[PDB]
Amino acid sequence: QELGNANFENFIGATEGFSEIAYQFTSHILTLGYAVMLAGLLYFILTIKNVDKKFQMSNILSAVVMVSAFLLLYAQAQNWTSSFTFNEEVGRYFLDPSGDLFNNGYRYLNWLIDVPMLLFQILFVVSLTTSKFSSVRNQFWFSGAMMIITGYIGQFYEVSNLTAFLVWGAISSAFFFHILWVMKKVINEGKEGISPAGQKILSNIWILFLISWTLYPGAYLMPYLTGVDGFLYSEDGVMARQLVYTIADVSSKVIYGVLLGNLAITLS
Amino acid sequence: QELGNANFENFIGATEGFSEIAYQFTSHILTLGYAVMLAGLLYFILTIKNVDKKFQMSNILSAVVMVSAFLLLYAQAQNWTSSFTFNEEVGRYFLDPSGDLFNNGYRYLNWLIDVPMLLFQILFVVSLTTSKFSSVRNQFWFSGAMMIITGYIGQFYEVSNLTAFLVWGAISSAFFFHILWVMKKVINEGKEGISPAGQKILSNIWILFLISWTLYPGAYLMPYLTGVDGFLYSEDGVMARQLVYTIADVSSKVIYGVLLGNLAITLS
Amino acid sequence: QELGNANFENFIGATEGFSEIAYQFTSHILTLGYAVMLAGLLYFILTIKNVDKKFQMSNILSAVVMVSAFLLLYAQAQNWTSSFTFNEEVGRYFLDPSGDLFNNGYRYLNWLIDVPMLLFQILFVVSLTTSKFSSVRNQFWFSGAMMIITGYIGQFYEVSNLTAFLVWGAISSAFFFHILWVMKKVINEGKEGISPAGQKILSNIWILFLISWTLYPGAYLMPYLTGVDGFLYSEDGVMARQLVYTIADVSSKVIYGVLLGNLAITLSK
Amino acid sequence: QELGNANFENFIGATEGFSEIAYQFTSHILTLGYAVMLAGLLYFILTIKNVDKKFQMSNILSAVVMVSAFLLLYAQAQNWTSSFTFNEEVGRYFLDPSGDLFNNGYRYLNWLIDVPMLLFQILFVVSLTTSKFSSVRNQFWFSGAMMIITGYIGQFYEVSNLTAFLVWGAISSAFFFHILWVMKKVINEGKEGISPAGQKILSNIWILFLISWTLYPGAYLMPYLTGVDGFLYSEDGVMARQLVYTIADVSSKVIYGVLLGNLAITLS
Amino acid sequence: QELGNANFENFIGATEGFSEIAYQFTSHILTLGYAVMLAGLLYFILTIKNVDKKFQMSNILSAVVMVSAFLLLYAQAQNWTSSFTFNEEVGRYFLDPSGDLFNNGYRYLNWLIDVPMLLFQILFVVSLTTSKFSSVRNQFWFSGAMMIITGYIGQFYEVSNLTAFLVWGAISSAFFFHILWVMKKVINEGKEGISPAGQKILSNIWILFLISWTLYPGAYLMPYLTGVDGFLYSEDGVMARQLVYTIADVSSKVIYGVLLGNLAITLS
Ligand SMILES: CCCCCCCC/C=C/CCCCCCCC(=O)O
Ligand SMILES: CCCCCCCCCCCCCCCCCCCC
Ligand code: NA
Ligand code: NA
Ligand code: NA
Ligand code: NA
Ligand code: NA
Repeated sequence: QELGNANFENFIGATEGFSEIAYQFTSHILTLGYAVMLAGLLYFILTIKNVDKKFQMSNILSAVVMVSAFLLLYAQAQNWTSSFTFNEEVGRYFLDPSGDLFNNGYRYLNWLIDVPMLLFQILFVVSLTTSKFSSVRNQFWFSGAMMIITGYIGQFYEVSNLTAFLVWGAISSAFFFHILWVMKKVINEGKEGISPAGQKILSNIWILFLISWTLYPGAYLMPYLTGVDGFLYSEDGVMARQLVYTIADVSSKVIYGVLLGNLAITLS
Repeated sequence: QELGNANFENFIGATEGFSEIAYQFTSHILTLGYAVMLAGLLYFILTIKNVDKKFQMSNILSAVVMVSAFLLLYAQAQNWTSSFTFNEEVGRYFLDPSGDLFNNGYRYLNWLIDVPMLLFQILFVVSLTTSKFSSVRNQFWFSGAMMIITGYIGQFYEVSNLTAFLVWGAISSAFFFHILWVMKKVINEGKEGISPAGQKILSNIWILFLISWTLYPGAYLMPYLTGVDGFLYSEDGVMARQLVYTIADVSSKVIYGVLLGNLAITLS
Repeated sequence: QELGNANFENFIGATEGFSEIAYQFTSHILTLGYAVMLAGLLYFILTIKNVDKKFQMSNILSAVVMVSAFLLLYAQAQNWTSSFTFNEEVGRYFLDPSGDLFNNGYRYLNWLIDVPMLLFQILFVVSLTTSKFSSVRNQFWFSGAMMIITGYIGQFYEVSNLTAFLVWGAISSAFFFHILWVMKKVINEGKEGISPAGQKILSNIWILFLISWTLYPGAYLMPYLTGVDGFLYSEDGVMARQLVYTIADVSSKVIYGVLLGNLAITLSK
Repeated sequence: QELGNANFENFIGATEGFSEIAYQFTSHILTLGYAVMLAGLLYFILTIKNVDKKFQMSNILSAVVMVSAFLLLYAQAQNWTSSFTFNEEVGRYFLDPSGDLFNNGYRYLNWLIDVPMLLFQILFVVSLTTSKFSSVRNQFWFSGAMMIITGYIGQFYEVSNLTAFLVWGAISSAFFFHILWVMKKVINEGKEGISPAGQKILSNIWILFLISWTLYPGAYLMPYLTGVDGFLYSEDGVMARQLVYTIADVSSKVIYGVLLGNLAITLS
Repeated sequence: QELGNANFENFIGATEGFSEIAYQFTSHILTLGYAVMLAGLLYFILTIKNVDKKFQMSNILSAVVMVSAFLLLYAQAQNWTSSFTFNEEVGRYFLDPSGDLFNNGYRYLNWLIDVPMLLFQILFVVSLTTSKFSSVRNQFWFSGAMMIITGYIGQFYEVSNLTAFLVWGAISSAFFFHILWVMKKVINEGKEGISPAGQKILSNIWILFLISWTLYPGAYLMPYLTGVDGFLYSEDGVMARQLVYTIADVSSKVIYGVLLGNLAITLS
């Protein structure tokens, strides 16, 4: 069977197949994913009037991200269930090519919305002391775009060409480190001239940002984190990857948005 | 045939099949389920301005839960109809593997939204006395998560491994008892310093909470409540399980939310 | 072919099949059905601020009913088209078992929302005199639930067991008569102490309620209203049943809601 | 092949089939149709507060019509694509019976919403002089209903029985002429006691009403407007019918609604 | 195989087929497309109260365009996935005629909404000096309609008849040049008598308009921009065409709308 430049989920699905637990769990975690985003959308719209006019752009950009996340995770949930079909003889779900191959790439291109907006929205709550608003925004947007596009190219080769996969991943990581650098500056300048309560929240935001954003490259490498022919190059790795994505999505978008809202309230 | 770690609905559907009444009833009760949640969503949004600003977070969290419940029950209703197909020769609906196996697990993972939010929202209406807000919240959220996750693991073995099914269920019950304990404290502290009218409503809320939340473990054990090869290990048990879930869902989310709203009005 | 405890639509569909007119008409009337409910939802939300705060719960409960009706009629419309497939050799639509058997039961269980809310909402516009609010509400809700549940059980036997069908229908009718009784009291007490304009509207509401609610038991008996092998035990009866349901749904929910809104306006300052 | 009392689209689709242009164009025009209605819905809701309270019922009834039109045109667009399937051997789309026969009847029954509401809404903007509000409303609603129902019956026989088709069409036309008569009176009385600017708009509304409403009977006769076995009794007539419907739908509902709104602003 | 007057995507899909990257990328870019439009819809509605009453029509028309774009790009995304199916023997996606042929024509007919509204909305923010409002509007609407209709006819022949394709394209370009002419005048008159800030934004709007609108004819010619049997007459050209459309859609509708909103704020 010829799959070409396809994600490893298809190789596991085409050879070993997926147990009821592996298939159902992946279906459930992706379903919880889009449910959280639509719930978040409602929360961000309904709490818009809870902060001063100047901070409301944060709620609006959170809502924008929720729409992106909901549509993508909904599409990705349908893509999962249509790509793997139950075989009654062996009692496992195997690649059903009529449903198309499964691809994580859907997520990557929608990050062209999420990443720029998530980085932009904090600049509407915090006050910079040294750094220029337009300069920070432009660095976030340029590095964000390059990080996503290079990673998008890389993930197509996660099985067909391990070398390209790692090189593109490495280039992508360079832009990621730059984003972490600039965000650290923004957090530090943001802490200057606000109440200790506000400073505590910004500290929490930095930890959340650091861990949640790092999970994405984790999901990228997931199948190989226990090396070639490891425990994770199986249905277990498939489950782990989608679980990690869902934890990252909720943390980086919904919880991040809630914390920014709480900061906005303390500064109001 | 080989089903593996699948819910008992699939075993009944694969062997005996479902009569028109059993199949249609299950379809109708799940349809009523999601209809009630979307109707509730509209009610909670439209009555937001009927309570003082400080109580409006209760309406908002009810709305959040309604979105979760609607999406899940809608998906679960489609999963039911796609998993069982009519056999014209015998006049019964049999497992159709091309629609995937039916799994109640969808509900469990969405409880990661419902349970934490349902427990949290009462803390925006009642005033604690001796207990700390953050302490009660953290206990609810930790015990809630552990209760759900342990039960989620257990239900995959309700047929393939009765021992694992009961052990995980037992561990889950421990966390359930802790939640009941903390909620009892919250209700008692909540009754302190409010009108007898408010105290009457809180008393009703406690009864509703107790009965409605107990129905869930009831649904878990349903197939075995009349022992192995009992009256309930049949299409009758399948009907009973989904009926009990629907009664529990409407009571625990919609009716609970309405009572909290009425309490909020009394305190306004 | 073995169908069991199935609605008569499936027996006609499995034996005679449906002409283009019968199949298309049923599809069109169910489509109009859900379209009216979504349009009504928008109307009730957009006119909320046209009445005093105390009457706004009427608009809200109308909206709640519209959501229920829309979702159910939309589902029922899809169920119809998926259950009957065209046979090119004879030019008729026949039962397609892969789409599931057609069942009217979907409606019945959603009435557990509609009936209680429709009866409850009038108590937010009219003022009772000799009757207690909680007492009337409880009678409406208990009798409403029993009426629906008994009818739901009955309709599964409309072909497989005519006796069970009629017995459950009869029991259901008892609870229906009780509802009509209580509603009559509510209308009379509602007329007391309001302008003749308001009394006129309440009179219209009573007529609408009486006719529209009676259509439902009419739809129940439809296949047998011309006897066991009659004109109506055909695709004509299938068309008639869904037509009557749609007329009853629009009248009992949408038009009823509009009249209550107009009453609320007349009582408003 | 036996089709019975079916629309002529099915006869062309079953014999000649449809070229890529004919099939795609019909799909595109119906898609544009429902897109316009959802866009209009948004416009009528967002401009509600642009007119005095007394004229807002016009926006509300426009919105009601948009919901009707959107749902129907969306359904009709799906019905078209599911009823005709590509034959790779000859490169044309042929009747696919598994998708059901195509029927324009969907439109007719939804006119039971559109026609009464479109006629009613003008009575909330203009002031009658000689005529009674209730009398005009009742004539519009009775004649509207009879016009639609008689036409609905007629269109089922547009191929199977040309005589019935024309007789029902003729009876329907009688009720149409009555509506045109009453609307003319309403326009004239509406012009009395308003600014020349308002009178100009009412003049435009009358022209729009006359042309747009006449297109519907045009669509009815379309297949026979060049006689039996004419140029239009082909895929060309199929294209022309759906094009004319779309032009009529946009003009009679959306543009009509906009003009009434502009009149309401002039009178505010 | 006989395709007739079909888009070149179908010819590549029927002969060479599409690699995983080509098929997935096209699916991802179209998905990002509709996601951006629904996110934009939310942004334009939520920021309506950020500008003076007289400028709010701009937000409303942006919202109207977003509804059009969302519905069309959503439909086009579904059309793409249903028209090409994976062949497990060769590992490529081939034309699946049961899903209908793919056609870009969907976009063209929805431009009958987008183009007129995009050109109209700027006239609600800028003040004309020498030019008459009604005159400019009428020229935009007439030339817009003719540009779209002529291009719509042309694209059906992009493979079956290269001559017709180029002639209709040329006629269409004439109307395009007229639009560019009128828009240049509007921008110049708009710049007269407003703040430096306002003039800067109008300058940006003109550049964005010029580049973004030119991309559309670029997408039209895409398959032949490297001559007959060139590098772009392949799956690479298919990818490039949909990519260019998506860049043009986001720029011409969303970014254009945001800039107009920012101009409205500076003038408020
Ligand atoms: C598929 C159904 C899911 C519906 C949920 C989608 C959410 C989109 C937002 C809609 C609700 C927001 C309405 C604005 C709040 C009104 C404020 C108020 O009434 O006080
Ligand atoms: C591929 C590009 C994705 C970007 C589009 C995201 C969705 C549209 C939302 C628009 C975002 C606007 C950003 C705010 C502009 C700041 C202007 C200042 C106002 C005071
Ligand atoms: Na599957
Ligand atoms: Na089924
Ligand atoms: Na069908
Ligand atoms: Na087709
Ligand atoms: Na495909």
